[PDB]
Parts: sequence; structure tokens; C-alpha cells
Amino acid sequence: SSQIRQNYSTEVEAAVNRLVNLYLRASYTYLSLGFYFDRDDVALEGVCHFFFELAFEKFEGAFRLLKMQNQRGGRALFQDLQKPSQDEWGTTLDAMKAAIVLEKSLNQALLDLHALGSAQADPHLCDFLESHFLDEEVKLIKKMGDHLTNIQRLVGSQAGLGEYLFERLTLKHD
Amino acid sequence: SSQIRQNYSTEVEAAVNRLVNLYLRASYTYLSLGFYFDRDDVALEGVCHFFFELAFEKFEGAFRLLKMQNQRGGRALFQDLQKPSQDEWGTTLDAMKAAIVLEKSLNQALLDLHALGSAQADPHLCDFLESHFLDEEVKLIKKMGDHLTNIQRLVGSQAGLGEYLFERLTLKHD
Amino acid sequence: SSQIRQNYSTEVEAAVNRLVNLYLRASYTYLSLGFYFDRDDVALEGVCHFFFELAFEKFEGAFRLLKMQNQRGGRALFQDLQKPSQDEWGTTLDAMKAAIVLEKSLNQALLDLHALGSAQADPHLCDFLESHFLDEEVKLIKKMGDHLTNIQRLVGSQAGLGEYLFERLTLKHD
Amino acid sequence: SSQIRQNYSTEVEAAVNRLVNLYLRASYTYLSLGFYFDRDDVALEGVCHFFFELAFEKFEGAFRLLKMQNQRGGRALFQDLQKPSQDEWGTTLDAMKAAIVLEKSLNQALLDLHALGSAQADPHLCDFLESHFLDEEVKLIKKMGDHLTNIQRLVGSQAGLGEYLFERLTLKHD
Amino acid sequence: SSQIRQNYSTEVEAAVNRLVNLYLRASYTYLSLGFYFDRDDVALEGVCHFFFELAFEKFEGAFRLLKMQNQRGGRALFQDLQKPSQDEWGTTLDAMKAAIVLEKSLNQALLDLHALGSAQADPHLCDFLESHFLDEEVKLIKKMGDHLTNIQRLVGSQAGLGEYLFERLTLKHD
Amino acid sequence: SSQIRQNYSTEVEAAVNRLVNLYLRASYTYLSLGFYFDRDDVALEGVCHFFFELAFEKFEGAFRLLKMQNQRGGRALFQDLQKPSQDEWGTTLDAMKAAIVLEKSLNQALLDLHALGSAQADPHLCDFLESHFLDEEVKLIKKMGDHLTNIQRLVGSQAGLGEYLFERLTLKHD
Ligand SMILES: [Cl-]
Ligand SMILES: [Cl-]
Ligand SMILES: [Cl-]
Ligand SMILES: [Cl-]
Ligand SMILES: [Cl-]
Ligand SMILES: [Cl-]
Repeated sequence: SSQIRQNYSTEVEAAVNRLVNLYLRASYTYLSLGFYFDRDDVALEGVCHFFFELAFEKFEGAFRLLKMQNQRGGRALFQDLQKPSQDEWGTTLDAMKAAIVLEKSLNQALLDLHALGSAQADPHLCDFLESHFLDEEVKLIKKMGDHLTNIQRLVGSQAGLGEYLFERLTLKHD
Repeated sequence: SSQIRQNYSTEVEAAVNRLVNLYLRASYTYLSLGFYFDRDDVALEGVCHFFFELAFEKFEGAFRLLKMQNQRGGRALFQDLQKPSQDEWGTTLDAMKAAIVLEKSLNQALLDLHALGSAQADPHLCDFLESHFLDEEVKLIKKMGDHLTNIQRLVGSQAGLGEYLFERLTLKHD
Repeated sequence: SSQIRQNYSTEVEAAVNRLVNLYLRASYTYLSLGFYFDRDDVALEGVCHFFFELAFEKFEGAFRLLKMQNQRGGRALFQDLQKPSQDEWGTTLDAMKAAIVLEKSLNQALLDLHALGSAQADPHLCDFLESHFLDEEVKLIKKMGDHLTNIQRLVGSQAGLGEYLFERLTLKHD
Repeated sequence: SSQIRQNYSTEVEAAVNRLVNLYLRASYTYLSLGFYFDRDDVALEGVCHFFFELAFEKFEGAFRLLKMQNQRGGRALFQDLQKPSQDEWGTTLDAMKAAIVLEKSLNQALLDLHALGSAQADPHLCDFLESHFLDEEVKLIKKMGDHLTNIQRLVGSQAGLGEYLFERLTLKHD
Repeated sequence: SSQIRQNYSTEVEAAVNRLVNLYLRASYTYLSLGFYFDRDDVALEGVCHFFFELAFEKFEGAFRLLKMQNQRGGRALFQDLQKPSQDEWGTTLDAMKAAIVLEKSLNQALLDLHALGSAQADPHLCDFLESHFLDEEVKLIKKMGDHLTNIQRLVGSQAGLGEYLFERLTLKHD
Repeated sequence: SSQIRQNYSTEVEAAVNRLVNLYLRASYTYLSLGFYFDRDDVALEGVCHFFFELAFEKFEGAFRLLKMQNQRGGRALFQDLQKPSQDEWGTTLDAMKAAIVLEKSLNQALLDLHALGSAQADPHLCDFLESHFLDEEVKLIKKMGDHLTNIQRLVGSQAGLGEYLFERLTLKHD
């Protein structure tokens, strides 16, 4: 079959294709989050830009997985992409809670693939995830946790005021 | 009569002169809004500057219509300009609600003139409006809608605080 | 009432609002003059540009009066703006004669307001007019008088030739 | 037949080829006008340069139509090009009157093609004409009308003097 | 309901959401085409880069439609995204034939939406498509047709040689 | 009659007008060749650009002849321009064979005019042709002969391959 494939299990090849679908799903979810915060009746520019940056970051992760699939001699297989879980995303707090749930699901999928690679004695796969995915995910989840705490402290008795101030003074706008 | 006029109906010529009056009326309304927010007992610099920019934008639209009237060989005719609807404009929220009502009236006048041009098979007129007016109006109304939503979220129990913060952190001052 | 108003009579406040209307009327008159000289059957670019510059200058005078009204703690009040006295403005000579009549009417209104300020012992008002209006008006009327004399000397037996040459060789075009 | 053609009627394809012939005819007419004003017994450099620029502008319009024909998958077909209507073009006034007649004939051909495209529900064709032809034609006809008025005012009793002055002081020489 | 929506039908709003799904489907198809040509057993870098550029171009079209949806006050609604029609894309000729079929399907969807906008007297929608989509699509389909002709002429008796040469000497690499 | 004409025969004047028609015919032929190679079903960019450059070169020759006609005091007379000999131009080899036939016809017309000028003892005419036409024509015909030989050597058993390679590796594109 493949002229280059070496030490690359069918189990890892399949799991990489599944992980691509999870990252593209996440990218699509962040595209929906971004456009919700762009609505004229939501209108939180910094929140919109935060989620569009994450849509691009998740697409880049999918792209890197697909490049690696070909580098190892596996076959990229694309499946249908389910639409995001919601059409409307509530407050910035609701959205950032949904985002951290989504990132922890990606992080668990990364850890599960690392464990499969470990079991299959596939050190290139394990290094690839460690070098391009695990720390990026830990750093993003820490950032989201920091944002959740600041959003929560700003709710008070004046939720609209707090949501405005967080978008203006923490998030980047423009 | 005219050495240059071609495919330019008397109906469109008249409607263009009426639209100039509507844009000059709008410009005058925004000059009044700007000077109200400059009062020492109102004193919202970013709101003042927002409305002065719109006074200049509406004057530029009138100027472009008048230039086009002459380019087509119609006769610019000026009528009396009514004063604005109010002498005092209330809160930033009141003013931005009046502004969006005014812009939707200009937008409907643009759409009505486009429909007349369509009926008269006047593609230069229809292109002129599409290229210099329709999208500028859609973008401005979207901006005003974004501002209305942010102003509304800041009212809370503390209207003065919200009105200050919106002027400081969204509007341009510096 | 006003937290800042000091030595600012109701008579001056009202007269300033009237003077704003006169300057905006003058600006509108110069916008009409400019577009008449832009017609394809008139086509005197330097004359068109001369009058558009004066439309902007008169608007700036209105703007400065309105800023001063607020600086003194008076209330800017806008009234309807009458359309210009003519729809068609004849020759460059006819137009420049109408312009000098209009400027002498503005100059008399300035002198009348200065005399009211003098009577009311309002030195800020009298200084404001002296510093931003009286000499600008004297200089403009002198310029118009210079232009009238040159236009008149060029009529001769060959009015079209003279009107072309004045526009080409005295007025600014591109 | 064509691998790219989509929504492109045979009626529009044929009309585009006819319009190319009209623009090339116009270009040839302006080449003849330019060389007439270059004669040592006519010798009006600014008039010569005005018409050579229009010869190049009309050729560019033909070129853009031909490029569009291929972009849509139609077949460019060239026909014989008739010589211009005159061998000698009289005065600058005669020439500019012939030019405005020629431009209004091109403008009507543009409007007729736009109406055909409209009837055929061909929005690419209608946009192409609006974006590259209709406003360029309106602006050129306005310019020619401005020039006709200035040429006419300079005839007076001294036609040679006026024709010299217009060439020297309005037209570009280098 | 919407504070900004004006002249924006539910029919157009729905059709825009469907068109977004078609553009995202097309983007996903081009991502699959790109990674197929990146395989070590296909290895045509210029073909890979051609299709990745188109994946980004189709995503940008989806993004612009979604921005416009919000500008008009409609609600962006995302649906499931079907996977591409093939897992393996054959030769460069097979792939470029599939690409032109896909682009003509997008072009027909654009023309159908333009016709709906026309019927609904929605000139902003019709201008938006003309200005950002119709000519981009005509130009891309012309490019693909040019490439199909060059690929076809290179097949000869030596298909591998021709496929190499086209990738090396026409497409951008590295 | 002419104030400048000296040593300029009616025979040369007429022959110059005929030669202008031949150069404009040649320019039109090259415009048709260029647009044929721009077709999506021909698609040879370097061949398209080669022939468009020659269309411009032939127009420049016509322009120089017309300038010279006026410099000598002859009268430029334009005649109808026949359409090119073909609507479709076959292969690059067919087109380059037609081009060399066309250039040798122009070269013979140049040599015939030089011989007339010689017979009429018109050294300015003979120098003009030698300095701006004869060597340009010899150099172009040599270039076309070089191209014909390279095109012919590339036909082999694989005409499509050869036609691609010649366009890619000899002609200017991208
Ligand atoms: Cl789902
Ligand atoms: Cl009123
Ligand atoms: Cl009145
Ligand atoms: Cl004829
Ligand atoms: Cl499917
Ligand atoms: Cl023929």
C-alpha cells in the first residue's frame, strides 16, 4: 500500500480523522458564536472578535492534523459536520461557559489520542500532540477560566453594565 | 432644451430635488443634535462629535445628488428647509432613537427613488444610488442599532452612569 | 437656570440665534450659486468654486456663532431656513452683484449685533465679533468689489469673451 | 458547446459584438478628428490632444467589451469598420457638436444593451455596463456640454480669437 | 422585532442562509481536494495550493454573506454541512472538471438569489451580489475553463508527463 | 494650396494614405488574433500577449505615417477598414504562418513606397521609411521565422504538448 507509512496504526489514522471532525465542528461553533455577538441586538464587538479568533485557531488545528495525516501516510477522510449545539448563545457568560465545555471536550479527545499513541508506541504522534496541541489547549482553558471569573464578578445587580464593561475593558476591539 | 440630457425623466429630476431637501433637512437635524450635546448642562463630547460627523455625511449626500442632477442635465431647485423636529433632544438614547427613525426615512426615500428609476429604465440613476447611498445607509443603520443595544444595556438602575460610560468608552472624544 | 451664564443678555442670545439663521441662509444661497455655475449650459468652473468656498465660509461663521452661544450659556434655537432669492443667477456680473448685496446685509447684521453688545456692556461678544467676523467681512467685500470692477471692465462689446477670460485668468480652477 | 458559458444569451452575445464595432468606429472617428486638428492649416494642439485621448478611451471600451465576451464564453466576431462620417471637421465648435452626437449614439447603444440584459435576466452584463460604461459616458457628455457652452460664449464677433483662446486656456497642451 | 430591518424579506433571509451552507460546502470540498493533492502518492503541489486558495475564497464568500445578513437585520442560521461528494478526486483533469461543476452550481445559486432580490425589489441585495460575487464567479469559471483546455491539450499519449508539466509550468508552487 | 508642402508628390501622399489603411488592417487582424488566443477553449496567454503587442505596434506605425503626412502638408484620408481574413485562427503554427504572410505584405508595401519616393526624388520620405519602418519589419520577420522553426520542431507526434511548451517557455506570460 503506502510507500512512506511506518509505525502508523490504523487505530491512530482513524482517531486523527475523528479529531479533525471535532476541530472543524468547534471551528463552526465559534463562527456561529462570533456572528451571534455581531447581531445588532447583541452588539458586543470584543466578544465577536474573541470567538472569530477561536474559529480560526480551531480550523488551524484541523489543518495541522490533516497535514500530519498525509506526512504519516494515512488517508484524510472527511465526514459530515454537524451544526453547532445552539442557534442563539445567550449572554457573554453563557457563551464563555459553552466555550470552556467545548475546549475541555477537545482537550479530552487530545488526551485520549495521546494515550492511544502511547499504547501503539507511536512517539511521533505523541510528540506532535505535545508540541502543537496540549499546551495550546491548557493555555486557552486558563484564559477562558480567567475570563469566566471576571465576567462573574461583574454580574452584581447590574448585569448589562457588567457585560458592557467586560467587553470594553478586557476584550480586544476597534 | 438640454444639450446633454438623455434618458433622464422629469419624474426622477423632481424626486432628486426632493431627496436633496430631505438630506439637507437631515444635516440640519444633526447640526441641532450636535449643539445640544455641546451644551454645558448636557456635556457629552463623544455624542456631540457623532452627530456633527453625521451632519457632514448628510450634507455630502446632498452635494453628490446635486452634482449628479447637473451631470444628467436636470435643474437643481432648492426649497425652504424646515427646522428640526425638536429644540431639545433628551438623553443619548432619545437622540439615537430619533436618529435611527430619521435614517430609516432617508433609506425609504432612497428605495422609492430606486424603484422610480427602475420603472423609468434609468440604469445610471439606479447604479448611482446603489454605489453611493444604499450600502452607506445600511451600514449606518446597523451602527446605530449596535449603539442603541449598548445604550439600552447600560441604563440599568443607574442611567447617568450608563450614559457617561457609553460616551467615554464607545464614542470618539479628545 | 444656567450654571455658567454671566453678563449674557437675553437680547444678545436671541440676536445670535437670528444671525445664525442669516449665515445659514447665506451659505444656502452660495450652494445654489455654485450649482448654477456647474450647469452644462453655464459652465464657469472658477465661478462655481468661488461660490462653493463662500458657502463653506458662511457655514463656518454659523458654526462659530453656535459654539459661542453654548460657551456663554445661551440656548441655540434653529428656525426654518428660507430658500435663496433666485433659482437662476444670470451672468457672473449678476451673481457677484447679488453676492455683494448679501455680504453687506451680513455686515450690517454684524454691526447691529456689535452695537447691541456695546449697549449691554458685553465685551466678550464685541471682541468675538471683532476677532472672527468684522475684518473677515471687510476683506471679503473688498475682494468682491475688486472682482466687480474687473468683470465690468471686461464686458466691452464682447460679454461672452469677457466672462470667459475673467473665469480663466482671475478665478481658481483645475 | 462552451464549457464556461452560463446565463449568456445569443442576443446579448450578438449585441456585444455590434457594440464593439460602434466603439471601434468611434475610436476611428476620434483618430480622424485628432489628425484634422494637427494639420498645419488648422493647428489647434489642445483640440488635437482632446480627440486623440478620446480615440484611446473608445478603443479601451472596445477592448473591455471583447475581454468580457470571452469571460462569458461568447465568440468575438469582428466586422468591417466604416470610415468616419467626414474627412474635414470644420471649427472646434463643429467638431465638438459632432463628438456629442457620437457620444449620445454610444450612450443610447449602452442603454439598449442594458435593457436587453435586464430582459434576459443577465445581471453580470447589467453590472458590467453600470460599472465600466454608463457613468463614464454621463461624465464625458457633461464635459462636452461644458466645452460646447464655453466655445459658444467665445464666438462673439471674433470667432478666430475665441477659438484660439478656448484651445489655449481650457484644453491641455505643451 | 428588528430595530434595523428594512425592505429585507423572509424569502431573501432564508435564501442567504441556504447560500452560506452552499459556500461552506464548497469550501469543505476544496479543503478535501487540497489534501488529496498533498498525498505522497499524488504529490502535485501547485494543484494542492490552487484548491486550498479556493477553500479560503469560498469561506470568505460565506463570511461576507453572514456579515450582510446581520447588516440587514436577518438571523444567521447554520445547518449541518454535508461532506464532499468524493473521498478521492482522480487526476488533475477529474478534479478541475469537478471544480467547474461546483462553481457553476454556486453561480446558478447566486443568479437565483439575484432574481429573488429583483422580484422582492431589494436593490441592496442585488448590488451586494453584483459587487462581491457575480464577477468574481465569472472570472473564476473563465480561469478554470482556461486550465481545463491546457490540461486537455497536455494529455496526448503521455498523461503523467502532461499532468506534471501543467502543475510545474501553469500552477503556483515553491 | 499648402503653405508648407515642398517636394511632396500627390503619388506619395496617396500611397501614404493607402499604407495607413494596410497598417490599421494589420492592427485589427492582430486584435482578432489576440482575442482568439484569449478564448477559454484556446487559452494560450503568451500567444494572446504576442499578438496584442503586434496590434499596438501596427497602430503605432499607422500613427507615425499620419503624423508624417501632416508634417509634409499632405491630407490624411481614412477609408473603410476591412475585417480580418479569418474569424478563427487555428493553432499557434497556423496563426504565426498567417502573421508572417501579413508582415511580408506590409514589408512589400514599404519597399514599393520607398521605390516611389526614390523615383520622385523624395529623400525625406525614403529616410523616414528607412529610419522607422524597414529595419523594424526585418527584425520582426526574423523573430517570426525563429518562432515558426521552434513551433515546427515541437509538433512531433504530440502537437498539444508542443503548443503548450512553446507558449510557456518561449512566449512572455504572467
Ligand atoms: Cl446536529
Ligand atoms: Cl417645520
Ligand atoms: Cl423664501
Ligand atoms: Cl461609410
Ligand atoms: Cl452527504
Ligand atoms: Cl473583407
